Amino acid sequence: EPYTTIHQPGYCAFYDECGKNPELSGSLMTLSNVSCLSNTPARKITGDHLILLQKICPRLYTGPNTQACCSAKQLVSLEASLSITKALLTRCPACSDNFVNLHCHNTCSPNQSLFINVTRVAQLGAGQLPAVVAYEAFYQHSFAEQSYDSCSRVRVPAAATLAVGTMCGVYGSALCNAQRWLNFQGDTGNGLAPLDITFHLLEPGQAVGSGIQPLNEGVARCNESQGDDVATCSCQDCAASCPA
Ligand SMILES: *[C@@H]1O[C@H](CO)[C@@H](O)[C@H](O)[C@H]1NC(C)=O
Ligand SMILES: *[C@@H]1O[C@H](CO)[C@@H](O)[C@H](O)[C@H]1NC(C)=O
Repeated sequence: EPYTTIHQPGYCAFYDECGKNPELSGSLMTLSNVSCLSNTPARKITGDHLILLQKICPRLYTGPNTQACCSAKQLVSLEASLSITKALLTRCPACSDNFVNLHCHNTCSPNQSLFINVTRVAQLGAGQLPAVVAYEAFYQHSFAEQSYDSCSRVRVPAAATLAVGTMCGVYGSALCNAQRWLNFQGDTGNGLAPLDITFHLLEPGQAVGSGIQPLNEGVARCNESQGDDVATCSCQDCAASCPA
């Protein structure tokens, strides 16, 4: 049985929280619940749900007329599981923003079903909708490379250690990669992800005829300022901010 049959704009892959991930062994306190399979049109985001979305996924706030594919409950689970990594990237807010937006789209994008295809589900309760336990994210290769490049040189708070090296499994910083960096982030055995995420980093010639449209969102360059702040990550954290 297919789980994500409608791959359309304005259409979600999953919506709401279903509960604990059964494949995750009771070893470290799980900070996230898992999502309910819901290949349905995106929701209009209002009230409290708006503020959360605005604060947790700023780049997905599109004015009073906002649509998204994550409930209020899902946004709390999002920030919970991002808290660990967000801490490592507090030197360079642009890279931090990029990392967060990468997962925000995966969970909240009103178009998520175009680049997300759930592969495995689990029935958590009786009468309840099935729970999404594994999915694959389709990204454009350049979007992934640009996201990784903005973070590849960031230092850990008050240290010289590179943050991506603390996030690339058996590969160090030297061997680390846009592909592998993401592979770690969607890996259960690496104790980071709440569920199995499979990252496919495609070039246009691969996505042709797939019936899928890979994510190609704008990624902030750390040598450029965001909004009206007029502030940029240092040359030690950002190769593009050099010469200093
Ligand atoms: C996870 O599931 C339980 C039971 O439905 C619920 O108490 C909890 O709020 C959910 N989400 C979080 C944030 O753990
Ligand atoms: C989505 O998942 C189904 C089930 O594994 C698979 O057959 C289908 O090809 C996937 N869609 C892709 C790879 O675009």
